[PDB]
Amino acid sequence: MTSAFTLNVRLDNIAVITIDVPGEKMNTLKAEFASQVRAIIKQLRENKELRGVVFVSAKPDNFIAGADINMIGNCKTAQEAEALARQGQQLMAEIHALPIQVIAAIHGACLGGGLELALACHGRVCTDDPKTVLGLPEVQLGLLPGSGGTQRLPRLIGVSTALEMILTGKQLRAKQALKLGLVDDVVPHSILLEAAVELAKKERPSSRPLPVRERILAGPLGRALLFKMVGKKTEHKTQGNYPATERILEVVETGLAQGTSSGYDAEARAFGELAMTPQSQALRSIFFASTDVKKDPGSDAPPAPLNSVGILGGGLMGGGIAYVTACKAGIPVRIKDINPQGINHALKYSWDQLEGKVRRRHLKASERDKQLALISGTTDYRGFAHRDLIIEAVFENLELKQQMVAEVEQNCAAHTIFASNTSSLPIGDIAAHATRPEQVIGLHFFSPVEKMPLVEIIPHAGTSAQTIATTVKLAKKQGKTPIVVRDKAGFYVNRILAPYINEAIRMLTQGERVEHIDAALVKFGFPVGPIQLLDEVGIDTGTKIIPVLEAAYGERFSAPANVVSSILNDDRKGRKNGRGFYLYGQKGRKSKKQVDPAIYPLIGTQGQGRISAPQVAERCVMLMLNEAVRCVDEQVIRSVRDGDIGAVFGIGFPPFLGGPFRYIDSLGAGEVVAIMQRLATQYGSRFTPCERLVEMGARGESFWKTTA
Repeated sequence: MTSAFTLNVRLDNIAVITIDVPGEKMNTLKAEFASQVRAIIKQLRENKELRGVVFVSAKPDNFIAGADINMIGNCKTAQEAEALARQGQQLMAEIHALPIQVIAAIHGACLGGGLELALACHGRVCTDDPKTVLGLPEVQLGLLPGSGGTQRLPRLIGVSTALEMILTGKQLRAKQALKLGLVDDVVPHSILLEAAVELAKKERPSSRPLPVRERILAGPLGRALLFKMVGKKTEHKTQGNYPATERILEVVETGLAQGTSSGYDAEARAFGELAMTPQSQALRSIFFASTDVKKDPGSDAPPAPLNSVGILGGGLMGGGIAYVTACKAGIPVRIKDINPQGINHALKYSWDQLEGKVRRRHLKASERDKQLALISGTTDYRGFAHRDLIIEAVFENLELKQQMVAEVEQNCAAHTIFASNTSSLPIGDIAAHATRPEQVIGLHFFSPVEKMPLVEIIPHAGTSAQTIATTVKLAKKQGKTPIVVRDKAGFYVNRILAPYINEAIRMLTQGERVEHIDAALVKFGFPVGPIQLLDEVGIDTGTKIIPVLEAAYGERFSAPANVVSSILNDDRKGRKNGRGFYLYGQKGRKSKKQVDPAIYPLIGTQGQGRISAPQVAERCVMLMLNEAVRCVDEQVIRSVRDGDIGAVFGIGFPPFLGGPFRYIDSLGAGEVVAIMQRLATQYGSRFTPCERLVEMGARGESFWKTTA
């Protein structure tokens, strides 16, 4: 077969290394390819007439996608993972040690070890295509750049700037990469190799200058003061829950302060030990699960046409649906709302979202105006007879929704899908009177629609397999991570979140402050405390599903007696209207979030606060974990893969734990049964271990079969 790295030497005394991996659509840079590069480098120093070498992708979508993460998953111990890093560090050193000039012609994604390969080169030229992105995202997997990225990057673009790329793993477009010095020049794709061979002719590359902000911190005092500043800023964000953050600041520091060989030793040591940490094994479990979600078509049936969609109901919710289907899926969308202000809000919604991109980022306002041509709003019935799918986002009333179904069935074509955004109404009842109920399905979004990547797809008993496959294809085009959940009350996300929210409110009635509860679960790993979470979504919004959950399952979803009615009777609906819990009237830009002291008189407070922060998070998490196991036992979710994905992306479950089921397997089934059996003794039967979990605890069952 044709090798992954093909070399042909031009007659102008430069060589071109073509990187075409026939296995996958992306150059995954497998560790097995080390001998393929080592056989080529010897042929480069075969003749001294050569003047340069060029790495080109020869693939349309990416340059090098990054190191194959299956290599790490098969490492049995940290010493094997340390060897993979050293073997990678050994190859990048020999490419950099060539007497001729090595230059990378980048087009498409250049991430992970792909950027470490470009950093090992002497010059770089990338394409201005929006697909061309540069970054080191090894830390989203609980690792760090293991092929010299922590050492070559600070030496090139700037130490403080390199920390931002390594700590966050963010991608850089060609514009930002040229200014920071990561790429020497950007060039249209038509003359990329032609521009790359020119840079190879030149004897020396530019002796790059350092930015003034980096020269300001130059010196022993400034370098030690930067790491202490960054160490405190990342400790606030990660809450100390990510070991890669602490090892990155270490490896980057010692490499600058010690010998070149030592920094590479510190890097490979940190890479191998991080590969064995449970945090990285959990973060890589999300990477595998997210990849499996994109591959999963939801159904084996071919998807229906998807050339035009319409949405029923305007407002901020409808505008968010219209935004993601036109600005991400590229499908023209039309909005129907009998209230004109709902149309104005939905249209002014997408305008505000793109004007932010016009402000100091993607810009191209001509494309912004060209993007808004796909959205349209009306209060009449014109422009809907040929819509391929309808997303209903109207008031949560059963009679109103099945009335919208009849409108779609007579005013649209015979094949159009009716996708309901319902959260408390079953899909089967919406399609009860539908002439074609096989085309009625649930498509649950979470507000804000742009910030929430997870969506729930709820087919009812009579939903056709073709309808399921078409709705998930639309969700992926809209940049959403979908899970297909059964038609039961609460679905999965909001169901496992209600006792989590109820217990945080319960401790508010028992004397615990708002700051102590939210800071406890933020320390546990959640991005935002439960009290602040109920406020960002809205008080009535996050609590309206409680009655339906109590009527279908029992008293475990029961909230404190009258505190939910007492807060909504005081016009406190959260950050929407700026009343309740945390007060939002502050004027400070970075003003510390302060709670409204009047929320405690409204709530029936009885106590003085005698519960530590780990107990606070334990009481909230154990009630969520119990609901998660009940969903996978009742087949509400299709598998634990969807359950972990649904919680990490839906309710912000801490990613370093890998999801609720990875967390239970981390602690052990029988171990969490004893924990909840103890909480049930001193708090109430709502903490009773669920019926499925005691079976797993009595045996040696785990949620994910291959154990570790």
